[PDB]
Amino acid sequence: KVFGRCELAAAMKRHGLDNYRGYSLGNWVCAAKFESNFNTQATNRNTDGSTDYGILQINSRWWCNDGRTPGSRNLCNIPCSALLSSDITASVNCAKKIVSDGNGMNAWVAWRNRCKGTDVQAWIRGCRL
Ligand code: NA
Repeated sequence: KVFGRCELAAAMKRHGLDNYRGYSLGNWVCAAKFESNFNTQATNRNTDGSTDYGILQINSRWWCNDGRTPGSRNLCNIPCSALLSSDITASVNCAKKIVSDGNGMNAWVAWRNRCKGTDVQAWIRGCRL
């Protein structure tokens, strides 16, 4: 599913990401834009052989099982394919664990390089929330 910007902002808000660990909703929308272009089916192989999955590009090195990432963890206890659903529940619940693990949203390289220190409130401008 390719979400609209405001559609994804509303779904992320419903699932409790607005100000989760102090990150405003615009941070999450900005992260999803530059990770996946708001596409739940987005997949991208990493150099280490792991893959990133879904609207927040969650990494099989640590968070999910994709059956092909050796000596990796599954800290969200999910098949990586659950992260490609039209329903972002699994991605949001796993993202909450990730952002709680000490580095906050720096875990998302596109957030650190493209969203951090910017006017992220622009990402929810116009949206009925
Ligand atoms: Na894994």
